[PDB]
Amino acid sequence: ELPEDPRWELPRDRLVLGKPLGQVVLAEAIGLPNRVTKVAVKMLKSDATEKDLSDLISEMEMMKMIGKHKNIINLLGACTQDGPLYVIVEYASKGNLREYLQARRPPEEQLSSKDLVSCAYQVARGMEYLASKKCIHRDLAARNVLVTEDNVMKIADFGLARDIHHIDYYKKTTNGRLPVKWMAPEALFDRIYTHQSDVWSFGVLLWEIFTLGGSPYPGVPVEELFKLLKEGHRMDKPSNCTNELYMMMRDCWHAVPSQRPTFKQLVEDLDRIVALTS
Ligand SMILES: O=CN1CCN(c2ccc(CC3C(=O)Nc4ccccc43)cc2)CC1
Repeated sequence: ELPEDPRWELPRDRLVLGKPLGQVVLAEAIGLPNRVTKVAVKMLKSDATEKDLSDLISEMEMMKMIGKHKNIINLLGACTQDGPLYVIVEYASKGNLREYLQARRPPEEQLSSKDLVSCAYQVARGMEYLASKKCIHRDLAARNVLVTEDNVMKIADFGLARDIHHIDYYKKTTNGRLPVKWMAPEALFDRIYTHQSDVWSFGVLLWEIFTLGGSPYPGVPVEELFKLLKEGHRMDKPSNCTNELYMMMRDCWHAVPSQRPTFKQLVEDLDRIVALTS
Protein backbone atom coordinates (compact mmCIF):
# COMPACT_ATOMS: atom_id res chain seq x y z
CA GLU A 1 0.00 0.00 0.00
CA LEU A 2 2.92 2.37 0.63
CA PRO A 3 4.88 3.74 -2.36
CA GLU A 4 8.53 2.77 -2.57
CA ASP A 5 11.17 5.50 -2.17
CA PRO A 6 14.67 4.35 -3.19
CA ARG A 7 16.10 7.51 -1.61
CA TRP A 8 15.31 6.44 1.95
CA GLU A 9 14.45 2.75 2.03
CA LEU A 10 16.51 0.43 4.25
CA PRO A 11 16.06 -3.37 4.30
CA ARG A 12 14.20 -4.53 7.40
CA ASP A 13 16.91 -7.01 8.30
CA ARG A 14 19.28 -4.07 8.78
CA LEU A 15 17.34 -2.66 11.70
CA VAL A 16 17.83 -4.45 15.01
CA LEU A 17 14.92 -3.29 17.17
CA GLY A 18 15.84 -2.54 20.77
CA LYS A 19 14.50 -0.96 23.96
CA PRO A 20 11.47 1.41 23.76
CA LEU A 21 12.46 5.04 24.34
CA GLY A 22 8.90 6.26 24.75
CA GLN A 23 5.87 4.30 20.00
CA VAL A 24 9.56 5.19 19.50
CA VAL A 25 12.18 2.50 20.11
CA LEU A 26 15.96 2.52 20.18
CA ALA A 27 17.58 0.31 17.55
CA GLU A 28 20.80 -0.45 15.69
CA ALA A 29 21.07 -0.06 11.93
CA ILE A 30 23.73 -2.14 10.18
CA GLY A 31 25.13 -0.14 7.28
CA LEU A 32 23.61 3.30 6.54
CA PRO A 33 27.99 -1.58 5.61
CA ASN A 34 29.79 -3.24 8.52
CA ARG A 35 29.19 -0.57 11.16
CA VAL A 36 26.12 -0.23 13.39
CA THR A 37 24.51 3.12 14.14
CA LYS A 38 22.22 3.68 17.10
CA VAL A 39 19.02 5.20 15.77
CA ALA A 40 15.47 5.94 16.92
CA VAL A 41 12.59 4.18 15.18
CA LYS A 42 9.05 5.62 15.12
CA MET A 43 6.21 3.14 14.61
CA LEU A 44 2.47 2.65 15.12
CA LYS A 45 0.73 0.62 17.82
CA SER A 46 -1.59 -2.35 17.26
CA ASP A 47 -4.71 -0.33 18.10
CA ALA A 48 -3.78 2.37 15.54
CA THR A 49 -6.11 3.61 12.81
CA GLU A 50 -5.46 4.41 9.15
CA LYS A 51 -5.50 8.06 10.25
CA ASP A 52 -2.57 7.38 12.54
CA LEU A 53 -0.78 5.82 9.57
CA SER A 54 -1.64 8.93 7.54
CA ASP A 55 -0.08 11.20 10.13
CA LEU A 56 3.08 9.11 10.46
CA ILE A 57 3.53 9.10 6.68
CA SER A 58 2.97 12.87 6.68
CA GLU A 59 5.70 13.48 9.26
CA MET A 60 8.16 11.45 7.18
CA GLU A 61 7.35 13.15 3.88
CA MET A 62 7.71 16.45 5.71
CA MET A 63 11.17 15.53 6.99
CA LYS A 64 12.18 14.62 3.40
CA MET A 65 11.28 18.05 1.98
CA ILE A 66 12.87 20.02 4.86
CA GLY A 67 16.39 18.60 4.48
CA LYS A 68 19.25 18.19 6.97
CA HIS A 69 20.72 20.41 9.65
CA LYS A 70 22.90 19.82 12.74
CA ASN A 71 20.27 21.22 15.07
CA ILE A 72 17.10 19.30 14.12
CA ILE A 73 16.26 15.60 14.37
CA ASN A 74 17.13 14.33 10.89
CA LEU A 75 15.57 11.46 8.94
CA LEU A 76 18.01 8.58 8.43
CA GLY A 77 15.88 6.13 6.46
CA ALA A 78 12.71 4.00 6.44
CA CYS A 79 11.23 0.47 6.20
CA THR A 80 7.96 0.85 4.29
CA GLN A 81 7.60 -2.36 2.37
CA ASP A 82 6.21 -5.75 3.41
CA GLY A 83 5.53 -4.90 7.03
CA PRO A 84 4.96 -2.09 9.61
CA LEU A 85 6.14 1.34 8.50
CA TYR A 86 9.36 2.28 10.28
CA VAL A 87 10.55 5.88 10.28
CA ILE A 88 14.22 5.89 11.23
CA VAL A 89 15.36 9.17 12.83
CA GLU A 90 18.42 10.49 14.70
CA TYR A 91 18.98 9.24 18.23
CA ALA A 92 19.42 11.59 21.19
CA SER A 93 21.00 9.63 24.05
CA LYS A 94 20.49 12.31 26.68
CA GLY A 95 16.76 12.81 26.32
CA ASN A 96 14.94 16.14 26.18
CA LEU A 97 16.40 19.50 27.14
CA ARG A 98 14.14 20.04 30.20
CA GLU A 99 15.30 16.81 31.90
CA TYR A 100 18.89 17.42 30.80
CA LEU A 101 18.78 20.81 32.49
CA GLN A 102 17.06 19.58 35.64
CA ALA A 103 19.50 16.70 36.05
CA ARG A 104 22.38 19.19 36.20
CA ARG A 105 21.02 21.54 38.84
CA PRO A 106 23.28 22.02 41.87
CA PRO A 107 22.10 20.02 44.93
CA GLU A 108 24.69 15.60 36.46
CA GLU A 109 27.64 18.03 36.50
CA GLN A 110 26.58 21.68 36.52
CA LEU A 111 26.55 23.74 33.34
CA SER A 112 28.39 27.00 32.96
CA SER A 113 26.84 30.28 31.92
CA LYS A 114 28.52 29.80 28.56
CA ASP A 115 27.09 26.28 28.30
CA LEU A 116 23.57 27.62 28.89
CA VAL A 117 23.84 30.46 26.36
CA SER A 118 25.34 27.95 23.94
CA CYS A 119 22.26 25.74 24.44
CA ALA A 120 20.05 28.72 23.49
CA TYR A 121 22.15 29.54 20.40
CA GLN A 122 21.90 26.00 18.98
CA VAL A 123 18.12 25.99 19.47
CA ALA A 124 17.87 29.38 17.74
CA ARG A 125 19.96 27.85 14.95
CA GLY A 126 17.73 24.82 14.46
CA MET A 127 14.76 27.17 14.34
CA GLU A 128 16.45 29.61 11.91
CA TYR A 129 16.87 26.72 9.44
CA LEU A 130 13.30 25.43 9.96
CA ALA A 131 11.92 28.95 9.44
CA SER A 132 14.01 29.34 6.27
CA LYS A 133 12.53 26.05 5.01
CA LYS A 134 9.03 27.52 5.52
CA CYS A 135 8.26 25.31 8.54
CA ILE A 136 6.22 26.46 11.55
CA HIS A 137 6.81 24.24 14.60
CA ARG A 138 3.71 25.22 16.59
CA ASP A 139 4.99 23.55 19.78
CA LEU A 140 8.55 24.64 20.48
CA ALA A 141 9.48 23.86 24.12
CA ALA A 142 12.40 22.32 26.01
CA ARG A 143 10.42 19.05 26.07
CA ASN A 144 10.62 19.01 22.25
CA VAL A 145 14.39 19.61 22.01
CA LEU A 146 16.58 16.53 22.34
CA VAL A 147 20.22 16.30 23.45
CA THR A 148 22.66 13.92 21.73
CA GLU A 149 25.57 12.10 23.38
CA ASP A 150 27.76 14.97 22.19
CA ASN A 151 25.50 17.59 23.80
CA VAL A 152 24.11 18.80 20.48
CA MET A 153 20.66 20.34 20.77
CA LYS A 154 18.23 18.93 18.20
CA ILE A 155 14.70 20.21 17.62
CA ALA A 156 12.08 17.45 17.40
CA ASP A 157 8.45 17.03 16.31
CA PHE A 158 8.70 19.81 13.73
CA GLY A 159 7.03 17.72 11.00
CA LEU A 160 4.18 16.52 13.17
CA ALA A 161 0.63 16.38 11.78
CA ARG A 162 -1.86 18.39 13.86
CA ASP A 163 -5.36 19.86 13.72
CA ILE A 164 -5.15 23.25 15.42
CA HIS A 165 -8.95 23.32 15.42
CA HIS A 166 -8.88 20.14 17.53
CA ILE A 167 -6.41 21.02 20.31
CA ASP A 168 -7.62 20.14 23.80
CA TYR A 169 -6.54 23.11 25.91
CA TYR A 170 -7.34 21.22 29.13
CA LYS A 171 -4.72 18.54 28.51
CA LYS A 172 -1.47 18.14 30.43
CA THR A 173 1.84 16.83 29.07
CA THR A 174 3.24 13.49 30.22
CA ASN A 175 5.03 15.43 32.99
CA GLY A 176 1.73 17.09 33.89
CA ARG A 177 2.15 20.51 32.27
CA LEU A 178 -0.12 22.68 30.13
CA PRO A 179 1.19 23.18 26.55
CA VAL A 180 -0.93 26.36 26.27
CA LYS A 181 1.79 27.97 28.41
CA TRP A 182 4.12 28.04 25.43
CA MET A 183 1.58 29.46 22.93
CA ALA A 184 1.57 33.02 21.70
CA PRO A 185 -1.62 34.94 22.51
CA GLU A 186 -2.55 35.13 18.83
CA ALA A 187 -2.04 31.36 18.40
CA LEU A 188 -3.92 30.54 21.60
CA PHE A 189 -6.80 33.01 21.14
CA ASP A 190 -6.96 33.41 17.35
CA ARG A 191 -5.40 30.15 16.13
CA ILE A 192 -2.90 32.07 14.03
CA TYR A 193 0.42 30.22 13.87
CA THR A 194 3.41 31.96 12.29
CA HIS A 195 7.19 32.02 12.62
CA GLN A 196 6.42 34.83 15.09
CA SER A 197 4.35 32.72 17.46
CA ASP A 198 7.26 30.26 17.32
CA VAL A 199 9.47 33.15 18.48
CA TRP A 200 7.12 33.71 21.44
CA SER A 201 7.58 29.97 22.23
CA PHE A 202 11.39 30.40 21.95
CA GLY A 203 11.24 33.09 24.65
CA VAL A 204 9.46 30.62 26.95
CA LEU A 205 12.08 27.99 26.00
CA LEU A 206 14.85 30.50 26.84
CA TRP A 207 13.20 30.99 30.26
CA GLU A 208 13.36 27.21 30.87
CA ILE A 209 17.07 27.17 30.05
CA PHE A 210 17.91 29.89 32.50
CA THR A 211 15.73 28.30 35.21
CA LEU A 212 17.26 24.89 34.45
CA GLY A 213 14.02 23.07 33.73
CA GLY A 214 11.71 25.50 35.45
CA SER A 215 7.98 25.07 34.98
CA PRO A 216 6.23 28.12 33.44
CA TYR A 217 3.38 29.38 35.67
CA PRO A 218 3.24 26.65 38.38
CA GLY A 219 -0.27 26.06 39.73
CA VAL A 220 -1.86 28.22 37.01
CA PRO A 221 -4.77 26.53 35.16
CA VAL A 222 -6.00 27.19 31.59
CA GLU A 223 -8.66 29.72 32.64
CA GLU A 224 -6.33 31.79 34.82
CA LEU A 225 -3.67 31.74 32.13
CA PHE A 226 -6.06 33.33 29.64
CA LYS A 227 -6.56 36.16 32.13
CA LEU A 228 -2.83 36.67 32.75
CA LEU A 229 -2.25 36.80 28.98
CA LYS A 230 -5.16 39.22 28.48
CA GLU A 231 -3.71 41.46 31.18
CA GLY A 232 -0.36 41.39 29.38
CA HIS A 233 1.44 39.51 32.13
CA ARG A 234 5.12 38.56 31.71
CA MET A 235 7.11 36.16 33.91
CA ASP A 236 9.84 37.53 36.20
CA LYS A 237 13.55 37.48 35.41
CA PRO A 238 15.24 34.21 36.38
CA SER A 239 17.97 34.58 39.00
CA ASN A 240 21.42 34.24 37.45
CA CYS A 241 20.31 35.62 34.08
CA THR A 242 21.72 38.84 32.63
CA ASN A 243 19.48 41.80 31.89
CA GLU A 244 20.52 41.32 28.26
CA LEU A 245 19.17 37.77 28.12
CA TYR A 246 15.97 38.69 29.99
CA MET A 247 15.45 41.52 27.49
CA MET A 248 15.73 38.90 24.74
CA MET A 249 12.92 36.89 26.38
CA ARG A 250 10.85 40.06 26.80
CA ASP A 251 11.49 40.93 23.12
CA CYS A 252 10.32 37.43 22.11
CA TRP A 253 7.13 38.03 24.12
CA HIS A 254 6.28 41.27 22.32
CA ALA A 255 2.50 41.75 22.19
CA VAL A 256 2.77 42.73 18.49
CA PRO A 257 4.05 39.77 16.35
CA SER A 258 5.76 42.06 13.80
CA GLN A 259 7.93 43.63 16.48
CA ARG A 260 9.44 40.39 17.75
CA PRO A 261 12.93 39.58 16.50
CA THR A 262 13.39 36.85 13.95
CA PHE A 263 15.38 33.67 14.54
CA LYS A 264 17.95 35.06 12.09
CA GLN A 265 18.38 38.06 14.46
CA LEU A 266 18.34 35.86 17.57
CA VAL A 267 21.09 33.71 16.09
CA GLU A 268 23.25 36.79 15.55
CA ASP A 269 22.60 38.09 19.05
CA LEU A 270 23.21 34.76 20.79
CA ASP A 271 26.31 34.15 18.68
CA ARG A 272 27.65 37.49 19.94
CA ILE A 273 26.63 36.87 23.54
CA VAL A 274 28.08 33.34 23.71
CA ALA A 275 31.52 34.69 22.80
CA LEU A 276 31.12 37.34 25.51
CA THR A 277 29.90 34.73 27.99
CA SER A 278 32.48 33.52 30.51
O1 LIG B 1 18.54 9.02 32.00
C1 LIG B 1 18.96 9.02 30.84
N1 LIG B 1 18.18 9.04 29.63
C2 LIG B 1 18.76 9.61 28.38
C3 LIG B 1 18.07 9.22 27.09
N2 LIG B 1 16.58 9.32 27.12
C4 LIG B 1 15.85 9.37 25.90
C5 LIG B 1 14.46 9.27 25.89
C6 LIG B 1 13.74 9.32 24.70
C7 LIG B 1 14.39 9.49 23.48
C8 LIG B 1 13.58 9.53 22.19
C9 LIG B 1 14.06 10.02 20.83
C10 LIG B 1 15.32 10.00 20.29
O2 LIG B 1 16.38 9.60 20.79
N3 LIG B 1 15.31 10.51 19.01
C11 LIG B 1 14.02 10.88 18.69
C12 LIG B 1 13.51 11.43 17.52
C13 LIG B 1 12.16 11.68 17.47
C14 LIG B 1 11.33 11.41 18.57
C15 LIG B 1 11.83 10.87 19.74
C16 LIG B 1 13.21 10.59 19.81
C17 LIG B 1 15.78 9.59 23.48
C18 LIG B 1 16.49 9.53 24.68
C19 LIG B 1 15.96 8.74 28.36
C20 LIG B 1 16.68 9.06 29.67
